[PDB]
Amino acid sequence: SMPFPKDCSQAMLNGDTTSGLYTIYLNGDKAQALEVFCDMTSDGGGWIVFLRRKNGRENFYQNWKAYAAGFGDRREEFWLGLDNLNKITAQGQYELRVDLRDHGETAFAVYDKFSVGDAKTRYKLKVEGYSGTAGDSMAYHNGRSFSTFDKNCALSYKGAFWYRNCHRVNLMGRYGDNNHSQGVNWFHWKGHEHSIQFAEMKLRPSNFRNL
Ligand SMILES: CN1CCN(c2ccc(C#N)cc2)CC1
Repeated sequence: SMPFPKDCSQAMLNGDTTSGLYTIYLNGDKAQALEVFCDMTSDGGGWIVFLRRKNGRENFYQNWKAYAAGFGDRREEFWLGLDNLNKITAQGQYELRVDLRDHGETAFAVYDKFSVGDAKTRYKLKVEGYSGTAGDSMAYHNGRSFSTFDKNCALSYKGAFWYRNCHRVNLMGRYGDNNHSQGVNWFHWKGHEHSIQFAEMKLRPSNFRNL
């Protein structure tokens, strides 16, 4: 086992094969402990989950400080935090996976390169290298800064995202809201008038597939 695993891929190779809560350590530093939810089953496991939508119990219409810090219940609906995502994605080359499920139908998207810049970049999104079945709805968002109502698409759609003008992905939108562009949308799968029941966004090293 590694003493201070820096992501859920290092925590998994530590033999731990059950999805659930694990401690990771940013940059392998014992003074930068972070509790994460690890999806250890989807496409080989080792994924830090950073967004989960599943039931509408948690409020995603939150401010900049909340999106920077994270909020919610790791075991249920939550957001890991943009500062966490910046620090994790700075550790190496990470890949993004999005898992979607709605009335029994599933789809996914993988982006071979995924990074989130630091606060001085307003947490700029990089997503490149699409594969999957959900349709490439993040391409529209590539290179965009993060937006909350207090730093306007976030206001207009009562969500938060790497908005442009405004979105093809709105996974921090209003739960069960099928009104145009208001809900948990992935446009190139289910359009703007269908709020998706279940969504996860997760990350792991891109080289995990052959390490
Ligand atoms: C006021 N606090 C409430 C709980 N918060 C978090 C942070 C990250 C995750 C994850 N993963 C879940 C909850 C941090 C801020």
